[PDB]
Amino acid sequence: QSLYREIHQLISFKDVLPDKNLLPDWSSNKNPCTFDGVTCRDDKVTSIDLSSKPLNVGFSAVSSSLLSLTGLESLFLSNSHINGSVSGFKCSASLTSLDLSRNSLSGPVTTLTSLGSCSGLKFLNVSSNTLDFPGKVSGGLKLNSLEVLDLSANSISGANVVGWVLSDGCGELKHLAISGNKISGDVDVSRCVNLEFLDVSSNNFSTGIPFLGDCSALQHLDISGNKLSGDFSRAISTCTELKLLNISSNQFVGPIPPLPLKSLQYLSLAENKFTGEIPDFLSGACDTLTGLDLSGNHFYGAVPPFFGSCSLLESLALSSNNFSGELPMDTLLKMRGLKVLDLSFNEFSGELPESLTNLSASLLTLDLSSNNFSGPILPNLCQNPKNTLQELYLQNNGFTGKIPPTLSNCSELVSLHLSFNYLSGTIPSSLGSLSKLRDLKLWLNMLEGEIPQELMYVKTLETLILDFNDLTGEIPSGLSNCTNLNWISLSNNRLTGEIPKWIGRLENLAILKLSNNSFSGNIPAELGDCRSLIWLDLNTNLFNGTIPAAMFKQSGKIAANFIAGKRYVYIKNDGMKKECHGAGNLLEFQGIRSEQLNRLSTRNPCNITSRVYGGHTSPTFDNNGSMMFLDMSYNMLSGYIPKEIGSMPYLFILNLGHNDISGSIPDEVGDLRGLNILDLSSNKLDGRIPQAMSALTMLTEIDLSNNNLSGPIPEMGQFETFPPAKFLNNPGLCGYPLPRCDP
Ligand SMILES: *[C@@H]1O[C@H](CO)[C@@H](O[C@@H]2O[C@H](CO)[C@@H](O[C@@H]3O[C@H](CO[C@H]4O[C@H](CO[C@H]5O[C@H](CO)[C@@H](O)[C@H](O)[C@@H]5O)[C@@H](O)[C@H](O[C@H]5O[C@H](CO)[C@@H](O)[C@H](O)[C@@H]5O)[C@@H]4O)[C@@H](O)[C@H](O[C@H]4O[C@H](CO)[C@@H](O)[C@H](O)[C@@H]4O)[C@@H]3O)[C@H](O)[C@H]2NC(C)=O)[C@H](O)[C@H]1NC(C)=O
Ligand SMILES: *[C@@H]1O[C@H](CO)[C@@H](O[C@@H]2O[C@H](CO)[C@@H](O[C@@H]3O[C@H](CO)[C@@H](O)[C@H](O[C@H]4O[C@H](CO[C@H]5O[C@H](CO)[C@@H](O)[C@H](O)[C@@H]5O)[C@@H](O)[C@H](O)[C@@H]4O)[C@@H]3O)[C@H](O)[C@H]2NC(C)=O)[C@H](O)[C@H]1NC(C)=O
Ligand SMILES: *[C@@H]1O[C@H](CO)[C@@H](O[C@@H]2O[C@H](CO)[C@@H](O[C@@H]3O[C@H](CO)[C@@H](O)[C@H](O[C@H]4O[C@H](CO)[C@@H](O)[C@H](O)[C@@H]4O)[C@@H]3O)[C@H](O)[C@H]2NC(C)=O)[C@H](O)[C@H]1NC(C)=O
Ligand SMILES: *[C@@H]1O[C@H](CO[C@@H]2O[C@@H](C)[C@@H](O)[C@@H](O)[C@@H]2O)[C@@H](O[C@@H]2O[C@H](CO)[C@@H](O)[C@H](O)[C@H]2NC(C)=O)[C@H](O)[C@H]1NC(C)=O
Ligand SMILES: CC[C@@H](C(C)C)[C@@H](O)[C@H](O)[C@@H](C)[C@H]1CC[C@H]2[C@@H]3COC(=O)[C@@H]4C[C@H](O)[C@H](O)C[C@]4(C)[C@H]3CC[C@]12C
Ligand SMILES: *[C@@H]1O[C@H](CO)[C@@H](O[C@@H]2O[C@H](CO)[C@@H](O)[C@H](O)[C@H]2NC(C)=O)[C@H](O)[C@H]1NC(C)=O
Ligand SMILES: *[C@@H]1O[C@H](CO)[C@@H](O[C@@H]2O[C@H](CO)[C@@H](O)[C@H](O)[C@H]2NC(C)=O)[C@H](O)[C@H]1NC(C)=O
Ligand SMILES: *[C@@H]1O[C@H](CO)[C@@H](O[C@@H]2O[C@H](CO)[C@@H](O)[C@H](O)[C@H]2NC(C)=O)[C@H](O)[C@H]1NC(C)=O
Ligand SMILES: *[C@@H]1O[C@H](CO)[C@@H](O)[C@H](O)[C@H]1NC(C)=O
Ligand SMILES: *[C@@H]1O[C@H](CO)[C@@H](O)[C@H](O)[C@H]1NC(C)=O
Ligand SMILES: *[C@@H]1O[C@H](CO)[C@@H](O)[C@H](O)[C@H]1NC(C)=O
Ligand code: NA
Repeated sequence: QSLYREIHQLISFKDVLPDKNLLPDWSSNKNPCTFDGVTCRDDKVTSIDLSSKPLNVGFSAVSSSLLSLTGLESLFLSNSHINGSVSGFKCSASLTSLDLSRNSLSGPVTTLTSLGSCSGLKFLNVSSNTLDFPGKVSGGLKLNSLEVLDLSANSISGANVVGWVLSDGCGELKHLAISGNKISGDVDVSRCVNLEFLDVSSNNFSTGIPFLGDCSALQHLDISGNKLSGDFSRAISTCTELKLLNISSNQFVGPIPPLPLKSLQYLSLAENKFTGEIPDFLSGACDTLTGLDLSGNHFYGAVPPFFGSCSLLESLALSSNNFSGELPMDTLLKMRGLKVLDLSFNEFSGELPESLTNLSASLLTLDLSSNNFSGPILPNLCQNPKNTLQELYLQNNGFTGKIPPTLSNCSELVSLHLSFNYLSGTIPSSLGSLSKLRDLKLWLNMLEGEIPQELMYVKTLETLILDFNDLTGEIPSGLSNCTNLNWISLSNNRLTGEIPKWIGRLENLAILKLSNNSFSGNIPAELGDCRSLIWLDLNTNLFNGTIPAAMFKQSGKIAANFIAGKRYVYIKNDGMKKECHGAGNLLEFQGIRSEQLNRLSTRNPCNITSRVYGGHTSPTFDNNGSMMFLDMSYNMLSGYIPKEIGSMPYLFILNLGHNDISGSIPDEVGDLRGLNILDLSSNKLDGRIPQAMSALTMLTEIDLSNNNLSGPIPEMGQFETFPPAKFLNNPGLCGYPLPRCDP
């Protein structure tokens, strides 16, 4: 109250910070109403917001200094590096909202009961902390005066945790979120008659569907990301106010049951096992439906035409089912509000009706990937002015013809995916006018010609995927201006020339795959200036000279974060004929079926069956890392391997096989702790196998055959694991698994 007490409480909080300089304008002889982070009314402090400031202090400092302020109405400390746990404290009765999200609060969730000191508390957000529920679930939260409680993203593992929260009553509760825990058991919110928002998603619920009682107030129901399979239809039948219903990522089955459609705006049944065709009774929702997600089920049939009246539908996700027929334009154009259209991974056939060019001017995302669409790409597409299309996903179809340069009109285009098709012609230089294009993916086509240098104008280019084409020429110098590139893969073309030394300017460059081309010259030492390079595949080319030791200078300082989250497939080498080269083909694979990897048989000499790994890219570190994959096999590299080769603790494959490398294996190779595969076969390596290699503990595969090696095999680590074949054609070589070292 009194200004003297206000200032001293606040400054005592500042004086406890490890870095007092985080609150620079907080001074012991100014009015706190002038402080950054402070809100005042009539010269009295009412709210404090130090969110996203690394205060690095325990909750004891908060409760004793800030939460004791008389008249403080709200305290926001989201992502402030608060740790410790909530304990008893004297709480101003004016405090109504407390945001302690995204901190390091620990202890059992029963600690939050001590927040009952706050007689006026109505909003509590302790999400993204480490509260848990050890031992028995008993007692109660005893915060029944709350209107909004968010316990999401904690470490709460237990059954009937929800009952524990609401045990003491929930008449006042309007918004409950406990998502992202490991909670199970029953959800009984029938006594919470003013509950409008319920999010129990991403938990461990596998038994009863939540019981909603009269469901008088519920507008938002999210039970997705569990293992539910019960009769949710009966559970929500009385939910006349339900605006959002998310039951996706569960174990539900059967046809689409009855649903409350009066107020329904968002409906997701995605990632379940629902069957049948889209029922007609869903037309009742078209007065209000703004988003529909039926993706990832066993639906079939055409798109019912009642969807024509769904004029408010902004997103229509039907992907990964078995819908067939031609592109139902008769219905799509009536969807005046449609902004996202996802029919991917279906069996929609036919050519692209001309009327499709109209949707370009309203859609933001047109996803038709993985279907039976034939014919060419509409040249008249995007010819409608002020087009708004941002994502065009047509990959894995049967499109023929050329890439229409008119796609340059789609000025708002950020991602372009024409891969896995039969497109001929060249890459039009007009694509360089896409000032916002980030993803350009055109791999597995029949594109001839050179790469357009007009891409130097695309300063936002992030990925550049052009594998399996007939491209000739060199790497255009203009791409140096594409400094945001994090993925460039040009393999299986007929490219020539060298790797430009400006490759080291691309600090975001993480993956660089150039295999099965005719690149020449030495390895640029500037590849060591790449702060993000983690995947380097140069196999089957004409590189010569020696390996520069400088390319491994960024080891221990590599960052790999922008590259994470990208769908890929890794096709392990068949290990059969000498035709298949390299460890494996890392291939971009967004919106493509692995079943259609048979198309690679006409372009890749490898056996694909039982050798295709997939998923989303996930580097083994966030910072202070190194290179992960290094394959320069099938070239003409000479000289000796530099000792710096062993400075990559995250390298799990190293293939230098089929070259002209001389000298001995550096003992530093034994520092490659993470090495899974080590191929050095078909070279001129001489000397003994360094004993330090017996320290490699994760080698699932080695091959030192066809060299000039001699002496005993380390035979102290994993070398006995391997069959003789991996050591044959080394005359002087001996020791198990080879014949014993004799005179
Ligand atoms: C109906 O219910 C369903 C199911 O419950 C629900 O679907 C979930 O929706 C949420 C929110 O949309 C999803 O969670 C988010 O997923 C994001 C994607 O994570 C991937 O990509 C990350 C990189 O993102 C960047 O790059 C990618 C690729 O270049 C690009 O697409 C992105 O736009 C972006 O630029 C990547 O880091 C991540 O990998 C890490 O995380 C995953 C776990 O998610 C882990 O498995 C990996 O090992 C790795 O650690 C992954 O590949 C992601 O952006 C996002 O995270 C941000 O937001 C959260 C808060 O939402 C913050 O906590 C976080 O700090 C980030 O800011 C978040 O995780 C979720 O995956 C969906 N679940 C399913 C099953 O689909 C619907 O939304 C509901 N619908 C409604 C309510 O209408
Ligand atoms: C660098 O790129 C060029 C292309 O630019 C690659 O050369 C291509 O290689 C293709 C695959 O070898 C080849 O197509 C094949 O052609 C023959 C007839 O000529 C067909 O029989 C093949 O399809 C049929 O047979 C294969 C047989 O099995 C495959 O896998 C096993 C694995 O050991 C091998 O024995 C065999 O070599 C096959 O690869 C079946 O898988 C098929 O389903 C089908 O029944 C192929 O279509 C192209 O003609 C050829 N291109 C050129 C320009 O000559 C080149 O190999 C590549 N090099 C690399 C990556 O190192
Ligand atoms: C309790 O605190 C947590 C932690 O702050 C809080 O969760 C956070 O909520 C915000 C807001 O919803 C999330 O950020 C959103 O993320 C999604 C996906 O990227 C977007 O839809 C949102 O965009 C909105 O904001 C943009 C910027 O203004 C707008 O351009 C856009 O139109 C949208 O309005 C938004 O960025 C954030 O990710 C979470 N954080 C975590 C860690 O989950 C939670 O809401 C709080 N609980 C309560 C009950 O208030
Ligand atoms: C790496 O190769 C380049 C390109 O030339 C190839 O390799 C040569 C050794 C020879 O076999 C050529 O027919 C190949 O096309 C080399 O540049 C060549 O340098 C050599 C040696 O002085 C010379 O005879 C050629 O004329 C050069 N070619 C050109 C186009 O200027 C380069 O020197 C090779 N690097 C090493 C370390 O040998
Ligand atoms: C590719 C995308 C990555 C990004 C980060 C670039 C990342 O997302 C991946 O997870 C990557 C690091 C995976 C996919 C394929 C896996 C292969 C499988 O094939 C084998 O069998 C190999 C031989 C042997 O079995 C060995 O033990 C396992 C081997 C080497 C693994 C290694 C790890 C993977 C490479
Ligand atoms: C998710 O729920 C399942 C099922 O309730 C849990 O598995 C049970 O674990 C207990 C404790 O060990 C066992 O007594 C049961 O036999 C298990 N049941 C089954 C069907 O396996 C599982 O542990 C939960 N997971 C988490 C992360 O909480
Ligand atoms: C998915 O749909 C396809 C396409 O309809 C089904 O395969 C057959 O398709 C032909 C038309 O080309 C129909 O005459 C047949 O009746 C379809 N078969 C059956 C059994 O319905 C395919 O079976 C469907 N299922 C899956 C899992 O893809
Ligand atoms: C690719 O590998 C698969 C196995 O992953 C091979 O499958 C063989 O199939 C033939 C008949 O076509 C059988 O005689 C073999 O016994 C199978 N081998 C297995 C299952 O290991 C397939 O032949 C390989 N393809 C090529 C071209 O070599
Ligand atoms: C909170 O973080 C500080 C700063 O690292 C640390 O010294 C302290 O031990 C932490 N407190 C608890 C209770 O873990
Ligand atoms: C459509 O392509 C799928 C594979 O993506 C195939 O199973 C199906 O038979 C094809 N349909 C027609 C009519 O060609
Ligand atoms: C390309 O980068 C060079 C300098 O490396 C610069 O002179 C040139 O103007 C850049 N191009 C564009 C279009 O900005
Ligand atoms: Na081109």
